[PDB]
Amino acid sequence: SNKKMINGGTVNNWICINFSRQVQDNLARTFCQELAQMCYVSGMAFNPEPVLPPVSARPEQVEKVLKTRYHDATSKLSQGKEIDLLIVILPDNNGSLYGDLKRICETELGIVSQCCLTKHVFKMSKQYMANVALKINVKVGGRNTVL
Ligand SMILES: O=c1ccn([C@@H]2O[C@H](COP(=O)(O)O)[C@@H](O)[C@H]2O)c(=O)[nH]1
Repeated sequence: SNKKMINGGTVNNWICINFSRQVQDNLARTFCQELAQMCYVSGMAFNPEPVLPPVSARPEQVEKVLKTRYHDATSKLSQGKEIDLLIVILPDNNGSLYGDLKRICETELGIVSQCCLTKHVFKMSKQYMANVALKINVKVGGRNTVL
């Protein structure tokens, strides 16, 4: 047995921010679509469309991009609803960007986030997608089997 979902969580509203200069908008979009579809067939409720299209940003503007995109996406939502998930595409070698992302998400925005490295975006393997679905599920309050 590989791990599976016991209870799938719910991602009704999500957005993607991209920090990789090797990744054009359409690829981030296609990536997120494949990931969304994996989470769904694995047992989640998962909106096949994001609240807003992916945006591309420089690592240097992590604070500004995250806060602004959070604000703009949340504002688009029916009053009282919140963003369930941020998918972030990172350069493979991103230095302090991961840790800065996570501090902002955890302690300022209080948003669930899932980072994905450029190398996996390019490969978009089903095994990778399945693993990341599992991580997401736990993060949004689902439950997975144990080995
Ligand atoms: O200091 C770190 C820690 C993790 N990663 C990457 O982020 C991913 C997972 O992100 P997340 O599940 O913590 O959101 C990985 O596949 C991992 O290699 C980094 O780029 N920097």
